[PDB]
Amino acid sequence: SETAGKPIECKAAIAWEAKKPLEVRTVTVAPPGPGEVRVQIKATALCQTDAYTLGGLDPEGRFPCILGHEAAGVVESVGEGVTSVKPGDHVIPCYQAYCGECKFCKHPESNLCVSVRAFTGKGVMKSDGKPRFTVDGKPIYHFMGTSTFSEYTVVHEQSVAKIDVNAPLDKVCLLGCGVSTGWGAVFNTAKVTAGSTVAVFGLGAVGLAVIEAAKRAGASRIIAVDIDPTKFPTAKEFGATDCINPKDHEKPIQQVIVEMTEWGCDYTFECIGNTAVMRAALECAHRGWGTSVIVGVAAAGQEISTRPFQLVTGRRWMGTAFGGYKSRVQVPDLVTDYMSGATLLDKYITHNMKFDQINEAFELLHAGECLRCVLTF
Amino acid sequence: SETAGKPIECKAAIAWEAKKPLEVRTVTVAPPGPGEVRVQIKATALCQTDAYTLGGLDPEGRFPCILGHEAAGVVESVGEGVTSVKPGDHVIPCYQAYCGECKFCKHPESNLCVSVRAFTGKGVMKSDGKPRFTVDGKPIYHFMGTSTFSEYTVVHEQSVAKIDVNAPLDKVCLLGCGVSTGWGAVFNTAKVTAGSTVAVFGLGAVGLAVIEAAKRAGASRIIAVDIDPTKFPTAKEFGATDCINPKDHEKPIQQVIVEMTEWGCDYTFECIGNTAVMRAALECAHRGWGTSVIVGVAAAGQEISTRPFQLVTGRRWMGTAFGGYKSRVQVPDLVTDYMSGATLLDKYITHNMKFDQINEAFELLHAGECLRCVLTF
Ligand SMILES: NC(=O)c1ccc[n+]([C@@H]2O[C@H](COP(=O)([O-])OP(=O)(O)OC[C@H]3O[C@@H](n4cnc5c(N)ncnc54)[C@H](O)[C@@H]3O)[C@@H](O)[C@H]2O)c1
Ligand SMILES: NC(=O)c1ccc[n+]([C@@H]2O[C@H](COP(=O)([O-])OP(=O)(O)OC[C@H]3O[C@@H](n4cnc5c(N)ncnc54)[C@H](O)[C@@H]3O)[C@@H](O)[C@H]2O)c1
Ligand SMILES: [Cl-]
Ligand SMILES: [Cl-]
Ligand SMILES: [Mg+2]
Ligand SMILES: [Zn+2]
Ligand SMILES: [Zn+2]
Ligand SMILES: [Zn+2]
Ligand SMILES: [Zn+2]
Repeated sequence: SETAGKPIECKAAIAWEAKKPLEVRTVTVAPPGPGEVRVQIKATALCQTDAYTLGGLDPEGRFPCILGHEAAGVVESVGEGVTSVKPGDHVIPCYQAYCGECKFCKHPESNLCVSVRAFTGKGVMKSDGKPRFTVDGKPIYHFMGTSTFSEYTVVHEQSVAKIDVNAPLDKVCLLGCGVSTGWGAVFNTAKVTAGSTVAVFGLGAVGLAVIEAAKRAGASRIIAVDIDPTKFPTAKEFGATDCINPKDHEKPIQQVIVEMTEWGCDYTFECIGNTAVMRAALECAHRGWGTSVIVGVAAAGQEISTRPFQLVTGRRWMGTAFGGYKSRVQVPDLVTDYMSGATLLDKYITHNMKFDQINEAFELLHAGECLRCVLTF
Repeated sequence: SETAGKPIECKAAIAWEAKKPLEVRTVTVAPPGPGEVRVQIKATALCQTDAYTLGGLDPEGRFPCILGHEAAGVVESVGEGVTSVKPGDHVIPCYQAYCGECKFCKHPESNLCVSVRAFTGKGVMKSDGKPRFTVDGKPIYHFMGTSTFSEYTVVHEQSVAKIDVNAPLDKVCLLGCGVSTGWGAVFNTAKVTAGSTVAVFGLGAVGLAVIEAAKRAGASRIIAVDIDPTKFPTAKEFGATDCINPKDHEKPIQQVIVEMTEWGCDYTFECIGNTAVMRAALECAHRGWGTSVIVGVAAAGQEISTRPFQLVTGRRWMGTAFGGYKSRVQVPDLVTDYMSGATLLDKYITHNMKFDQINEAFELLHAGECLRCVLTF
C-alpha cells in the first residue's frame, strides 16, 4: 500500500464547538493501532443525532470533534491483531459495536456491546486512550466511535461490519443507523405480528422505516403522525393507511388515535425525541396489550411520565437502540436483504450532495426538507 | 334450594359511610336476575383494597355498600339463562370478569374483560342497573362485583369461576386477589426464565407470591426489598436469597441493587403502589433486556417517571392486573395446581377469625404482621 503505516492528510468537517457550522478543512489521520481499522469513507449521510450533538444537547459531547456515523467505505489498512477485515473489504462502521463475548452480545435480546463504549463515548481509542485526528498537532476527537465526516477515519475492529463488496456504497451507507433502527424496532424490539395496527409518530427516515417494516410484517393499519404534512405523501408510499396532523385537532393526539381505533394501536413508535410525544404514543397503545417503542433520542435530562394505571391495564413501554441489531453479525444481513430487491432503501435518499456542502445539508434537515442526504467526496 | 326464587335474610357487614366501623346485621338479598348467580359465602378474606374504600379514599366509593372481594363458596341458585354453574357448584367470585367474547377475553395477553366492569364499578348489576341488597327496603350497593362480606351475595355469571369440589374453601379464597396476582406477574406477565435474577419491592402477600413464583420458575437470585425488616424472615422462607432495607443505605435503592448485580436484575416487581419505588424498580432492571412489572396500585394523581434513556438501553416497563389470569378459565387451574401440592398457598393465611369479629380483623390489617386473615360465619 502507498499509505499504510503512515499518517494521511485528507478532507474532513470539524466541529470546533457546539452551535456553530462545521469547518471543512484538512485533517491528519494517524495509522491504525492494535485492534483498529482505518477506513476510507466513500459515502456518508446526515442523521438527526449528528445535529443533536452539534446543538449542544449531548452531555458526553466533546469538542473539537469529527461528527458523522452513517457511512460505508473501504478498508485502507488495519492495525496489528486485526483478523476480521483486510484491505479492500467494503465495510460499514457502526456506533453499536459487537464483540461476541460480552454479556450483551451473548444475550438474544440485546445489542448493547460494552467492548469499546467506555472509549468511544469519550471520543478516543481503547488501545492508547487518545484520538487519531490532529490539526497542527492538536487532537480532534472521535464521535460515536465512527467520525465518518472525514475521507479517512479510524475505528475499533468491534465497530466494523463487513458487507457485500458488490453493494452500492452510496445507498447502504444508511444501514449504519437510521433506516436499520426503524426496521429493527418493528422486527426485533416490537416483533409486529401480521394483522396488527400500528401508529408511527414522526415521519423522517426512522419513522418511514418503521412504516416500511410494519408493512412487511403484515400490519393491517398504519397511522402516520407528523406536524409537518409535507411528509405525508412519502409515508403513504411506504404503506401508511392514515396520516394525521396533530395541529388539525384540539384533542390531544393520543385521544385522537384512541378514537380512531377505539382502544389504541397494537404497536406505537415514537421517532422524534419529544418526551410529550413519547407519553402520547404509550397512552394510545392498545389497552390490555399495546406496545409503545421509544426510538427518538430526547434531550439529556428530560423525563417521560405517565400514570401507572396505563401499564397496569396492559400497555408496555420499551425502547430500542439501533433496532436491536447485533451490528457485525446482522448489518451484513441487511445488505443481503437490500441486494435481494426486498427493501425500499433507495427511496430514503432525497438529496445527493458533495461533501463540501455539508452545512447546507444540516440546513436541509433542520428545515425538514430532506429525509437522508448522502454526501460523497 | 327452598331459598331459590325468594329473597334471603342473612348476616352481613354494612359500610354505612366512610371512616366508620362496619355494622354486622341482617340484610335482604334479592334472588338472582337474568345471567346472575347467588353464592353462599363459606369463607372470605380481607385485604388493603377493602380498607382503602372503607377509609374514604376511593373516588369510586359508593355508600352504603357491602365490601369484600376474596371469597369462595357454593352456588345457592342461578338466574335466567345461566348454564355455566348450577346449584351446589363450588365457586370463587372474581373482581376480574371473563365473558369469553369481548376483544380482551379473546386476546392471549389480556384478561381485562369489559362485560360487566361499567356496572360493578358503580356497585350495581348489569341486568337492570340496580343492586341486590336492601336494608329496610332501601338499597345497599355492591363492591367490586363480589360483595363477599355477606352470607349470600349476587354476582354476574362472568365473575364466577367453577372450581374443584375437593378444594378447601377457607384456603382458595385467596386465589381471587393478591396471591394469584403475584404468581401471574411472574408466570404470565414477566415469564421469568430459569436461572434469572429477580428483585421484589414490597413483601406483603403480593410480593411474597412474586417471590414464591420466581423461585418456582428457577430464579437463581431473589432480592427482597422492604422498609419494614420484620417482613424479611418470611420473605426468606418463600425463597428470597437477599433482603435489603432501603433505609440502611445512603445511595438510591436502584443503585444499591445494580451494584449487587453489576447491571441490574433480569426482572423486578413493584408490589407496593409507590410511584417513586416503581421508578426505582425500573431503573435497577437489567441493562439491555431487564423487565419491570408494576403490580401495586398507586394512589390517585400520582405519576411514574424516568429518563427515556432507560428504555432505549433495553429496559421494559409493564404492569399486571390479577396476574394476567383469565379468571373463569384459569382460576380453576390455580386451584388444581394448589391441590397438586405445588404451592405455599396455605402459608399466606396467618389468621382465622369469625365474621362477627370483622372489625377487629380490619384492625389487625392496619397494624401489620398479617398477610391474610380469613373469616368464616
Ligand atoms: N434509538 C436509536 O438507536 C436511534 C437511532 C437513530 C436515530 N434516533 C433518533 O430518532 C429520531 C428520528 O430520526 P430522524 O433522522 O428520522 O429525524 P427527522 O428530523 O428527519 O424526523 C423527525 C420527524 O419528526 C416530526 N416531528 C417533530 N415534532 C413532532 C411532533 N410533536 N409531533 C409529530 N411529529 C413531529 C418532524 O416533523 C420530523 O418529520 C431522532 O431523534 C434520532 O436522534 C434514534
Ligand atoms: N395489579 C392487581 O391486580 C392487584 C391485585 C391485588 C393488589 N394489588 C396491589 O399490590 C400492592 C400490594 O398488595 P399487598 O396485599 O401485598 O399490600 P401490603 O400493604 O400487605 O404490602 C405492602 C408492603 O410494601 C412495603 N412498603 C411500603 N412502602 C415501601 C417502600 N417505600 N419501600 C419498600 N417497601 C415498602 C410495606 O412495608 C409492606 O410490607 C397493593 O398496592 C395492591 O393494591 C394489585
Ligand atoms: Cl438522560
Ligand atoms: Cl426490511
Ligand atoms: Mg447507532
Ligand atoms: Zn460485546
Ligand atoms: Zn443516527
Ligand atoms: Zn384483596
Ligand atoms: Zn370479556
